[PDB]
Amino acid sequence: MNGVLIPHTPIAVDFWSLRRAGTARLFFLSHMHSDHTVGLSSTWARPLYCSPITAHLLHRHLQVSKQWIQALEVGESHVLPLDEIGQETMTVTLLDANHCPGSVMFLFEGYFGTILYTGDFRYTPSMLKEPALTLGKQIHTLYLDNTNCNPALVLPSRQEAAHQIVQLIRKHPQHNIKIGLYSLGKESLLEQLALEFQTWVVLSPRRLELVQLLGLADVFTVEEKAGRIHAVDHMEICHSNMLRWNQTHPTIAILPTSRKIHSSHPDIHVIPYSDHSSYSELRAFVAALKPCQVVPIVSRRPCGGFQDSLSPRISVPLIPDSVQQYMSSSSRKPS
Amino acid sequence: MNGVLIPHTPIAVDFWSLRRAGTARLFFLSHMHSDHTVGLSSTWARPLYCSPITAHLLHRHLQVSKQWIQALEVGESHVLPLDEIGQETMTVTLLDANHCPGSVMFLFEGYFGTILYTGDFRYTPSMLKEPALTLGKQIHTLYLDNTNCNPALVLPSRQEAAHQIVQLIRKHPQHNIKIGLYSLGKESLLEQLALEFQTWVVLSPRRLELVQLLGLADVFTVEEKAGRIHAVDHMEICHSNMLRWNQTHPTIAILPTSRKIHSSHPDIHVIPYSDHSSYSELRAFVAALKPCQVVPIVSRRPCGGFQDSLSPRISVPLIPDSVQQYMSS
Ligand SMILES: Nc1ncnc2c1ncn2[C@H]1C[C@H](O)[C@@H](COP(=O)(O)O)O1
Ligand SMILES: Nc1ncnc2c1ncn2[C@H]1C[C@H](O)[C@@H](COP(=O)(O)O)O1
Ligand SMILES: Nc1ncnc2c1ncn2[C@H]1C[C@H](O)[C@@H](COP(=O)(O)O)O1
Ligand SMILES: Nc1ncnc2c1ncn2[C@H]1C[C@H](O)[C@@H](COP(=O)(O)O)O1
Ligand SMILES: [Fe+3]
Ligand SMILES: [Fe+3]
Ligand code: NI
Ligand code: NI
Repeated sequence: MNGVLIPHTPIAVDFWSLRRAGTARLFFLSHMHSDHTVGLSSTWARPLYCSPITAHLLHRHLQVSKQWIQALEVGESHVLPLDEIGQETMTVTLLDANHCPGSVMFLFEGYFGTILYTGDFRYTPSMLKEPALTLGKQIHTLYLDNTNCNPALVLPSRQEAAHQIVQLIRKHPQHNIKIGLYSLGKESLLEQLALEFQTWVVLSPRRLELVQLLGLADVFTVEEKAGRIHAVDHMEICHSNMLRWNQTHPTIAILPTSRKIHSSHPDIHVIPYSDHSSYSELRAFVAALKPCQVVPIVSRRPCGGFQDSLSPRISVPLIPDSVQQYMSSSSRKPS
Repeated sequence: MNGVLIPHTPIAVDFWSLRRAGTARLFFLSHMHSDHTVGLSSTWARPLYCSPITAHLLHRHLQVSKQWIQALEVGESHVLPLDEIGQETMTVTLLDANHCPGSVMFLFEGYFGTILYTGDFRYTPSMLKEPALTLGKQIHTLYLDNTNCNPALVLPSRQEAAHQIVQLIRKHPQHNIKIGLYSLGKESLLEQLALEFQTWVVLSPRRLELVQLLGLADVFTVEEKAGRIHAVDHMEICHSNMLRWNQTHPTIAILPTSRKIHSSHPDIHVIPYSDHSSYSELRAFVAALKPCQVVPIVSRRPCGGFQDSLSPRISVPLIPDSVQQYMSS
């Protein structure tokens, strides 16, 4: 459950348990992976803000009512009220997180200072050239995707990992290729492979719907056996299924992931393609931004190595009177 | 972030992100409020021009190296180079902006024409008696503080608003008076209040340091409880602190500001003392200056109502060749 209640503010990100969101009033959704939507369902009855692709997927697959889903266009600043009359406001800018379709970071600006919240993301130098991040503003808290914050874990770039996958498939001209994925993500990798090997990617109807939003080449189909590359759920890649698949057609299987996965069959390949920043990329990202502090988004994973990258700490800003009133609840008063 | 890159020139004002300032070479700081120093810290390593009081404050609180700070005396014309071959120059005159300690307007003159850049300012008729503005020169672009440029927002003069505050404090002789302020500014109001009520103003050590530069009466102290008027950060004025303060001493709180703030406690008062020209003041200012063009400095806020006061436009002046080489990236 990798979401956050931002302290001293009415802001929640990827956090949907109202029982525990005592003072939260403004709700944000970075992307549609299940660990960022725990407790989010058709019963949701509060305004939430997200990217247009996330807004489409959220209504489509979790049946949150459209009236509560406020799509904000990525890369445009938006003013949002922090009290009942918009006396106090903040600016939020969504920025591409380069993690999966719809994934964004949130730059929050208001009485509380400047907060960058990465959500899940994969850093690239182009990120630091975003206009919203090139104005010299000091970031006070950086909420960081620390999924791969392990100095022992080295990863190639996505481009290099994709190259390794191309090299491997070239050695298997007569093989079907199972690509084991999560429900959302890596569609751009599927497109690169379909173009390289002049073949169709076979997908489920749910993933074909999503691909329509992405502006990718016309290389995807639901038609069974229409091409050599088959997008499958990552859990389907196992020894037992290799033995079933091979009764119809020679098959190899690829798990593009940073996770450490023992290969149980000679034709199952684990290749460290990743949609999260590597440790070295996190170090570059934080050293460039020099925030006053770093707070991990992923509670169960390590976060460290940025002590010498921080700017001098700043005192906790006072909450404006009007926002205090907005965050209050009659349930926390007597009578 | 209310700074500007003046187009067709190497001039920047209150604009410090170098990566955006590829062709800017002359940097100016109108005053030390944080929305005018976004990106300016001890990493700054270019010449920087400002008023003497701004220079003292910039080094003290942002740790810009003295070697980069070029204080220019207010009200004096200064010739500044626009290249590195001793050819093209401009003249800059700093004029009192009447906004806060150290605040200035910049009159720029050169190949680009005559540009008046107000920064933040509060207009007064004395402003127009400035010798630099009484020579009949035609201002081509007036960069204007449009914070309060709303025909519906009517404001008293600072003197009238101060009088309202005096009237309020007279009703509570047994009370401490919290005055919620920004980090810089309104020290003259604190002085007037201490003299009116024959008491001391309790300040932070930082603000006491600044007061030493202003030539104000010996009415300020950092000694706790040493007087009835307490300068506090404006964010501290809130319902919760009224309940805390009154457990020690009866307390009134005053927010001197033009912002529309709802009072959450009977004894919190918002009084429209402002350090920004009102709309009616902006109109008299522009109407007296008749610039070719008015460009707002506060892009997040509305600006208009001046087309009746503009002079006929002029074509974009040519950049001299030597200055292009200076600006080259
Ligand atoms: N702690 C945990 N438990 C179970 N399933 C999880 C967990 N974290 C992520 N996931 C699943 C959910 C997503 O569909 C997929 C990609 O998550 P990503 O975070 O982008 O790598 O991984
Ligand atoms: N041992 C283990 N158990 C459960 N989840 C794990 C484990 N190791 C990594 N992960 C998760 C972490 C990320 O959510 C995903 C890798 O993201 P990717 O884009 O695939 O690199 O796999
Ligand atoms: N857009 C914005 N965001 C956050 N804080 C701001 C902003 N504008 C001004 N300020 C703060 C900064 C100054 O210290 C104070 C007086 O600004 P003055 O411009 O003289 O009225 O108000
Ligand atoms: N709605 C709103 N939100 C945030 N800031 C605002 C708003 N309205 C005005 N202001 C700011 C603008 C100036 O910085 C300050 C007034 O300057 P002073 O000298 O205090 O009159 O208050
Ligand atoms: Fe996640
Ligand atoms: Fe300002
Ligand atoms: Ni994710
Ligand atoms: Ni100001």
